[PDB]
Amino acid sequence: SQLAHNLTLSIFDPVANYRAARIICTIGPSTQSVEALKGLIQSGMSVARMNFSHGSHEYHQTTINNVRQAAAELGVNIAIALDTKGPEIRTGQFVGGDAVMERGATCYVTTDPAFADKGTKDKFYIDYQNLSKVVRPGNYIYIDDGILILQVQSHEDEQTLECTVTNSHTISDRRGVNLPGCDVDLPAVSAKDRVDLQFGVEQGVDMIFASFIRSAEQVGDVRKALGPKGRDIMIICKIENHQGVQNIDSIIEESDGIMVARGDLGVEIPAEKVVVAQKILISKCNVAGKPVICATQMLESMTYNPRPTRAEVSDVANAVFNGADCVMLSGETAKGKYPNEVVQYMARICLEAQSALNEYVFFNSIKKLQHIPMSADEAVCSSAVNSVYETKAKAMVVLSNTGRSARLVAKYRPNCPIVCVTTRLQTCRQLNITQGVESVFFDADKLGHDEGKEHRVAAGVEFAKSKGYVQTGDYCVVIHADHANQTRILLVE
Amino acid sequence: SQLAHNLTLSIFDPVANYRAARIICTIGPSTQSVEALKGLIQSGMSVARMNFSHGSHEYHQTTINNVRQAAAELGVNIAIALDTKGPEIRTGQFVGGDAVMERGATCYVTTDPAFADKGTKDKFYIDYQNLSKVVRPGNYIYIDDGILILQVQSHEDEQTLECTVTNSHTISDRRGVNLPGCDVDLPAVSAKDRVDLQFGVEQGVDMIFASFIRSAEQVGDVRKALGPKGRDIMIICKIENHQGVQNIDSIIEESDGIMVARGDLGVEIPAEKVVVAQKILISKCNVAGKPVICATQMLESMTYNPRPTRAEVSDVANAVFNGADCVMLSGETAKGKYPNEVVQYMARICLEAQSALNEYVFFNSIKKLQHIPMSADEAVCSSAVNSVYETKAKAMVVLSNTGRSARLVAKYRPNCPIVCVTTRLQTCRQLNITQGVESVFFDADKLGHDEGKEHRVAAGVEFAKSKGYVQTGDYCVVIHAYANQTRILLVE
Amino acid sequence: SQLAHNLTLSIFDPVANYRAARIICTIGPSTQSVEALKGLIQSGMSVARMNFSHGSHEYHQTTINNVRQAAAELGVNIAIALDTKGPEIRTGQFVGGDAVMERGATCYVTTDPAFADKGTKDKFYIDYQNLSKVVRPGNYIYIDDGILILQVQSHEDEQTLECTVTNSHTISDRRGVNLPGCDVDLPAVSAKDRVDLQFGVEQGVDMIFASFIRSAEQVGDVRKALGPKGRDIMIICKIENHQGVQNIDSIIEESDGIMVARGDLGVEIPAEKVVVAQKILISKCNVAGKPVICATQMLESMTYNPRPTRAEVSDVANAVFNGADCVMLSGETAKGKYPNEVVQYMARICLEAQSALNEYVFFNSIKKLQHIPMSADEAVCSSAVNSVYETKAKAMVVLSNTGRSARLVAKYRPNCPIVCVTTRLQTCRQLNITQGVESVFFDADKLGHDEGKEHRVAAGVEFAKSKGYVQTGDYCVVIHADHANQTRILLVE
Amino acid sequence: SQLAHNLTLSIFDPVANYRAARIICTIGPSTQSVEALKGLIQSGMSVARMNFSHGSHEYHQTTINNVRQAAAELGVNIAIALDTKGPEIRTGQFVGGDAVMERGATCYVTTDPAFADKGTKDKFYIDYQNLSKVVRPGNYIYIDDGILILQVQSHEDEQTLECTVTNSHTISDRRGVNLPGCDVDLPAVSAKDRVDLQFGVEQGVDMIFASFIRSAEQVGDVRKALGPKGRDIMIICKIENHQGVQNIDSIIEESDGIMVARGDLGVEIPAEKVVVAQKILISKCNVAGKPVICATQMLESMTYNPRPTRAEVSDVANAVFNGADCVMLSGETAKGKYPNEVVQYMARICLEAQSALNEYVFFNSIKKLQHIPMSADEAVCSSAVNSVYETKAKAMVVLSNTGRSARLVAKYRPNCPIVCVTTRLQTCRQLNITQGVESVFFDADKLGHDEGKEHRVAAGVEFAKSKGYVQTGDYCVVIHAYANQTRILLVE
Ligand SMILES: [K+]
Ligand SMILES: [K+]
Ligand SMILES: [K+]
Ligand SMILES: [K+]
Ligand SMILES: [K+]
Ligand SMILES: [K+]
Ligand SMILES: [K+]
Ligand SMILES: [K+]
Repeated sequence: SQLAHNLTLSIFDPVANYRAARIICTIGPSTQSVEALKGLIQSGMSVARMNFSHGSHEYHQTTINNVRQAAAELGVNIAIALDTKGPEIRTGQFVGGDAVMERGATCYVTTDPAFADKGTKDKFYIDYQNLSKVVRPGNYIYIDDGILILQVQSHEDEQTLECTVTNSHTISDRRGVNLPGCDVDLPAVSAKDRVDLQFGVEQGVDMIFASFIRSAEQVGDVRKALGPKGRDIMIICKIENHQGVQNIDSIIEESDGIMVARGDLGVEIPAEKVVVAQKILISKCNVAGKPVICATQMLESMTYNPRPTRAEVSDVANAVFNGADCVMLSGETAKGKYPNEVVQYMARICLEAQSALNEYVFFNSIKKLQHIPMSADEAVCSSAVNSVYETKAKAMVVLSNTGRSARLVAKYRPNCPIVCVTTRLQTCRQLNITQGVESVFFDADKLGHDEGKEHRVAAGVEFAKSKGYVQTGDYCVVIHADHANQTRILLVE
Repeated sequence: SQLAHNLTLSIFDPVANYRAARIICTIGPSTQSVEALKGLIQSGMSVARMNFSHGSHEYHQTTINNVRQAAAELGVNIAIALDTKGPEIRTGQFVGGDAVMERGATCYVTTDPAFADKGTKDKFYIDYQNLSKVVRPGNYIYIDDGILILQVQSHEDEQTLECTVTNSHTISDRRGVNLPGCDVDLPAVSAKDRVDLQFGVEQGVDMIFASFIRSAEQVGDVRKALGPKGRDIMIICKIENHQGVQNIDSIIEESDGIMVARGDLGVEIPAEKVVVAQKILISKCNVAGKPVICATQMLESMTYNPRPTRAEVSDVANAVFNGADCVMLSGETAKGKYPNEVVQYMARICLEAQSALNEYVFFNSIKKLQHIPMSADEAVCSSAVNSVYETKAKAMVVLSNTGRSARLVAKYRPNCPIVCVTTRLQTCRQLNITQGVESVFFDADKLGHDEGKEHRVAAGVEFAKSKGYVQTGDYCVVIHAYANQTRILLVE
Repeated sequence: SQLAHNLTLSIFDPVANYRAARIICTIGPSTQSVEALKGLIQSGMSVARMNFSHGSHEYHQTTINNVRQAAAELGVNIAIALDTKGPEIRTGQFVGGDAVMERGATCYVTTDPAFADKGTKDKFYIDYQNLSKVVRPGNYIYIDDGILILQVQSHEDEQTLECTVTNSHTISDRRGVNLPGCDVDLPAVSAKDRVDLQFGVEQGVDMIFASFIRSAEQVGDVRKALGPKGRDIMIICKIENHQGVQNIDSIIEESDGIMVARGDLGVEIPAEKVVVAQKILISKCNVAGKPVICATQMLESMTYNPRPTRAEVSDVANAVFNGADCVMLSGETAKGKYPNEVVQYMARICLEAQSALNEYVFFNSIKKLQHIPMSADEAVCSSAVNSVYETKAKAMVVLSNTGRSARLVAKYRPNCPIVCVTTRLQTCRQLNITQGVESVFFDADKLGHDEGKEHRVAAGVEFAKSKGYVQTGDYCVVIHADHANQTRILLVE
Repeated sequence: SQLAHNLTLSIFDPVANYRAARIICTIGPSTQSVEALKGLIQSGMSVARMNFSHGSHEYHQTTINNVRQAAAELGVNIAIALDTKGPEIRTGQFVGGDAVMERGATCYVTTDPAFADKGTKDKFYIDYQNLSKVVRPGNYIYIDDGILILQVQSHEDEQTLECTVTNSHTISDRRGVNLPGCDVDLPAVSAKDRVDLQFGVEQGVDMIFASFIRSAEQVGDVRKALGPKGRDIMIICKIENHQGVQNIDSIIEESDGIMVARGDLGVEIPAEKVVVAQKILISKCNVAGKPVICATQMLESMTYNPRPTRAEVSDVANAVFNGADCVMLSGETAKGKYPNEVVQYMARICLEAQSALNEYVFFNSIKKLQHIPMSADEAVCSSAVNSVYETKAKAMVVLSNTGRSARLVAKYRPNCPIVCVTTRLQTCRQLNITQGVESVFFDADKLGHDEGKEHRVAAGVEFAKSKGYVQTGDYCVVIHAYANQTRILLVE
């Protein structure tokens, strides 16, 4: 019903007064300094992502410190996300450093570890010990970004596969491999992940972007690797292959949210199907009320060019129409030449998409899916958003200590900002991956526990006033739903 | 309610047994031969587009001839579209054939025809005589694809504008200019267009893609130039700038359909805003029941590379999700290295997208916008589509001689194939720009007037059976639509 | 959604141009002559009911002949209904002709046939041989219209019940008894019913109003008693006690329609619950697409008074709002003093109720109950009525030989007349108990089988024109659905 | 969607645990004593109606006193309604105390006051001075309950009408007349009404039933007569003729509620049309959120017989189905032989009807009629009722001091009891004419101002528990409604 809303739109009308989508930026050499991080924050960054595929603990500690210093100097709360290297399948070494794979040739891939430093075009090592059990004759094995496609012909022996080379390509040492028709059964967390997750907990990161999640039991393995001290850290599962996509329901249920990793998906799945897998995964997350991030190949050509291509811009806008909470930048900010400009243009595109998005379709689709009787929390949050639309209120205020009720209200997609007043700074940071929400910290130690809620309500309404969301005479819908509840339709003074 | 439908999808399920979206291909050096046109047709081309920006009438005649021969040998009907050159604003010549424009510098643009062969970085000619009346201080004037941006400071005299150069560039001879802040008031059709359009009428083209349409009155000018022998030829308006967007409602009402020229709109409008105008223009056409084409910058990187980028793939898929009837290839087929593969890949993307699209949302959205009381045609066609969803029928058969009622059924977006049985070959060709329809030609000379309609009905049901759309025991909804009639047929 | 339609109404606006509800009249001494029957027909009678509780075969043959003669002289098709006496429970005789039952007294009720002509206040016979098996201690036994209420205390023996007399009342010979908390298991058809049903078949009656229907198997017993020659006669089941009401779904499924006998129901059930049983039974019949008649105590005081009471008039109007196809008159026309006036006032009240009834609520409630996928017939009839509302058509034409598709269209309640063109006179008569339908007979023997349907369509449209329903420029929705189908939206010429 | 709800009902299921509809009883000789008033209260009376057509102020004073004592001894709050005499048209006296009017005969009706004590079948007085201006040839003039119908032929002179007698009747002294074709322009309130209304204010009545209301302006006259000390007293307009019906919308907007006087409307309007006006007037009030009473000819035959007729029972049930807040007894309780049994039986019929009524239809019908944007009160109350249906809550508790928000919640028709907690006894009494609400008095002197609201909330939840409406683990929706607040309470 976007369709009827399209007919009423004008591209010459003003954009909204708030941007709902959130921007995650990956930190690297273009962006790690305190000053650069301040430029990012002012450009629209809400979340700093550390890519633990590269870089030492000392290197990531510097990001951690610089982010916190940059956010304190600007007076804001910025989330810190640890993105794990994850389990990997790699080839071994080749003799002469290199190996020249010709089309039509026969080669032998083995998991015999004797071969890790003496592969040749004839026979080389792949380091995934279960390779033979997981693959069958006819299956494909991809190497080097999926560029070299070997096809499996037979089991030469219990550790070695006879392969055909289907296309020509020179491959150097230790390329990554994929297995598109194959259920890969590597552990959820490598030995390096286990050390790296323990470091995130010690340093108080807000969320883990957990690589290569294939099943619900693996989300529980990440959680157990975080330990009892990491219990409040959110686990965002990165969906990267057909197994993640097949098992998406049970993964969603166990996770705190989802990353749609379109570039990794596209190694094993046709790009046009990844487009559809994106729609599916975003809508399931919207229904679960959990944050979903659209990641990889976002404004990629703006890594070295001052503008993106028109198709890239349409890609970011459509992520927002699909329902994404968050859009993520990778090399565009980590190693690019226009980090501030790419964040600002991404914010711009998101704002323009939002101005055309009919939010009421989301609200009404999600509400129609609810079973009667609803539980109290789902009834209160849905009816508070419905009151926004019925009175044309201009803001909501949600008192939420853990963020749970702020996410439940954002799930129902009011067409106005949501201000979450919370007593925890970690909730302010974790809400940066939920669309349409801004957080206000209420220091209850100094200010009092505020049992009757009046002070936290007034702080929320003041914040909305100071941002111009509301003025004297507008309506503001207030809600509390503590996991006791209460809704109010407040006439702003 | 696309959202509820996304939840139940699996990308591992089979795709639909038909592709609804239609593919238009521009013919040029890579594709004009008879054998290359057969390749395009087999790859998924429904429409051959002739770009009259280039090529003589003899050249285009060879395209027309060769298309007809290719389609005849494959036993299919292919539409031929004549895409007009249109009005252009161009600069004149520079001295030395070049002009090095520099940031901060001052220059003078004049409409004094004295300067057409003798401009310089200092002062040159722009051939649009109304330049000064239409522009104002502050306005920008883009030249060379919008690369060179000049800002207008003042009227040096009644024909000359003093401009700042806002950024550097060299510009060679005769570049095209745009006026993003400006209501350009050039003629609808130029003398060359009138000449081309009459030639289109003589050669029997099925539709005009009319460039640079800015207002409703201008559609009438194209219709005039086509003359009384061109009255059955479709006019599709190309929307290429802000005036076209602003006046969209009155243009749609006069035209037979719309082309969204993303790349031309993008000269004066930010790219994120053109994404949104595309949504709007396509939805307005879906509601009007008129074809809409998404054109330019489709799978462009596939002109020279064997695969497009992932972002280009999503752009194609999202045109189909926005509601586009057609997607159009330009240089990918006119001059590219992989014309067959690009069309096959476009068809594959369209079919993947369609298999996710909830057609019921479009049907229900459009039905709710109908004014009660409805006129009989609207009532019959919308209720015939409603009957598809109520009975889970597996095809529709629509008897339509002019294709009018076939477009009317298609507008309501049934979730099954529509087979249109028509006695006019021109109708078979013109319905190639309507999504979701396949035409079956019923030869009324060779077979009779069939005024009981039975033979024509059997021919449509026989076509749907041969495609595997229906078998024994399926329902097929049959319609003829001022007399009309709907039957829900149990298939034998 | 009657509620929103009420707000728009004016009682000073004109009534509709057609009356949808149908009137059934019972024939007796006030009405049996040919001339009186003509007055009834002109007053609004569509169905002549013969009450076979009284009167000989010769007497009912006279009604049959006079009705047919009266309808032929007026050029119309009038249905003839045979209403069966049905099984009855009666007391025997008392000594001295009479017996004086006092409150507080003990009496004995026996099924010993020795006592049929020698009852006394002390002990008398009830002729239902299963009385003892069906009743238990605490149960009530009603006698004389329910006026004398005995309560069962114990089984004196296997054929005799010791009773308390709960209220005083003199009772004469052979009163009817009821058993309100009791499942009565008398046969569906008495020996007299069996002779009487055979007579209806020989004389070609159109429908049977089958008395005291308690279960689905009893509808099949009526059907079997009609025999193979009575297979096209409709069976309308009279619901008269709690068993009929409990088993109403399976009875509806087996019957051709329902009579709500409010006076008989009210002997054993509280009047306020009968009001609700009426709503229930009419709506189940509306959903089944089968005619339902609201019968007994309709304008009863107009039997001897020239006007009815205000509550009586509100009762007839509310039967029409509840959804009744038909309203029935009993003594008001059989033995009353104002037979023409009561029919005319009943037609008047029905017309006024209809003018306020929102038909679109019926259509939309019934359509929302349909399961997808619908069968073709249900899809065609529902979509033809929907087209009436979408185009504001002013009539429908349905070609129906058996009446089945005309009833299926009437079920969906268009807000315009329905003209059924049929090749059978018995269909014209049977459609007189379906609301909103008028029939036109098409004599296919003389006029041709009309394979392409054009002649039957034009006869239907001419009929609508001659009644003023449509004129040049209006829309008329035509439908055929033969148990092949076709719908057309015709511009009237 | 009452239809879908009928399909799932069984008359053998238990009835609801509360009765929503309210019963008003007219007090007279059968019922004025303290013990008889206790009987009515225990039988189901919520409102004592005083008919000021008869009885002196001393008489009515004894009704007021006795009602208060009866209610005090039973621990309940009962509303007291003052039903005004109103304007009347009457004939004058006849000679011999009688006048034998005969079919076809001619007679003269005059407003000449000379004839008030000396009329005859030939010429008599009608005391409405505007008779001649308001009537025209053809119009009918009813006299004696509409029994004697005269037709107006001509103006004999400016004060005298020549009439045909259209049917026979004798008519004794001082009968009342009606004018069905006629816009009667008598005063809103007579001098006697002004006197009665001031006495109502001094004695603290809760509401006025204002007779013969014909226009909005006339409601203001009643409000004037009540004066500034009577500003909190409800004015319920009695709609008794065609002008009242015609002007219904403007009367509702000025009044606090409506009484549908079926028997008075039936003097000039056919009975089948009064059935329909009743539907209309009740629906308009339900939408306005104002109480509506169905009055006259309710269970009339039960004045002298121990049971009513079946048609009377259905009339009572259908008033509740039409949406009536109240049903009203007149002579059945004022002078009848079975005042307790008639009220018990009315309550039983109302409870049977309610257990079949789909309350969701009313809620949804009224919600769909709301203009967006809604004002905050409307939004809170409709969403609080929505939350009842979404969570299957088993009671509502509404804190309301003036009863305004309690009437606003009741308007939306939740399918559970509403408990209103109020600090005003007058509010407890006035809510007796609103369906579905029970009031709990919170004594703010004896217990404090409770500005945290907690004690009042507990008192309402405690009341709902004591009635068996909620138990541990049920939900209760709590509302206060310009500050407001809704909580969905899990019951402890
Ligand atoms: K990583
Ligand atoms: K928006
Ligand atoms: K062109
Ligand atoms: K689809
Ligand atoms: K009978
Ligand atoms: K009506
Ligand atoms: K009175
Ligand atoms: K109920």
